[PDB]
Amino acid sequence: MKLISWNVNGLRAVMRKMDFLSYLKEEDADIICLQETKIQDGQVDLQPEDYHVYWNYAVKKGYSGTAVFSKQEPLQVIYGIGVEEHDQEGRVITLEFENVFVMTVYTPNSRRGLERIDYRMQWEEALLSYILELDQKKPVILCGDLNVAHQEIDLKNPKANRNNAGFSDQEREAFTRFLEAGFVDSFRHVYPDLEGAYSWWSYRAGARDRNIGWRIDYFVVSESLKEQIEDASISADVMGSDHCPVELIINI
Ligand SMILES: [Ca+2]
Ligand SMILES: [Ca+2]
Ligand SMILES: [Ca+2]
Repeated sequence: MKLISWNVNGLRAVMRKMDFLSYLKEEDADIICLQETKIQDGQVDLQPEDYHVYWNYAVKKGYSGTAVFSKQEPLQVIYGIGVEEHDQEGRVITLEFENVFVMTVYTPNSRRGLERIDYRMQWEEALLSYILELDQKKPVILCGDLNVAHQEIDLKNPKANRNNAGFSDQEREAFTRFLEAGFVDSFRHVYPDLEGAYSWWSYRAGARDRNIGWRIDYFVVSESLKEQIEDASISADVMGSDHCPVELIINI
């Protein structure tokens, strides 16, 4: 099956910049996950043919939010994790299929100067525990903007970002704990040493052209699905957001 994950930096914004409906037709993926939709109700017309669509909205307007587009209807859809403090921002959607869970996550940002790192650490613990509960039942495919560049190879300038959101020791260690719990970073499984492979760049003039980026978008799979990974990629040519889509071809 073919899966795509994309932080769109606002569904209304992405759709003003690129033909999103045409993009979905072109790629013809089985599942497409979006992060940072920044919508409520009742704000945009996104009823594409060929897809069952599931939306998770934040209580605060023009902020966060996620969506999952699926060709096949899932057995169940679960919104959030069942903890009030972690379910106010439309960040998590889990789809249950016969043999696998497919989930999307838009991880809370630690904010400038790591001022909200304490919440990010509590979020990482709560989400990992939830994912582990799913994994005890069926293998898990997680995708999304995890707001972390795991290793020094995951960003252009690691030495200028040790104390910045997305590259603190605390965020890097939380991603390590996630993999150590029995999970695989699909892109790194296919390309363990590949440098310069990024999914986000500043919008600042020249930054993307010069590839000054970070890899903060992932497809993380249960270790048992490792052998099922056909391909993992970063669609750097796709314009419309500050991030580009990430993709996974997996047999399940
Ligand atoms: Ca954004
Ligand atoms: Ca069966
Ligand atoms: Ca190097």
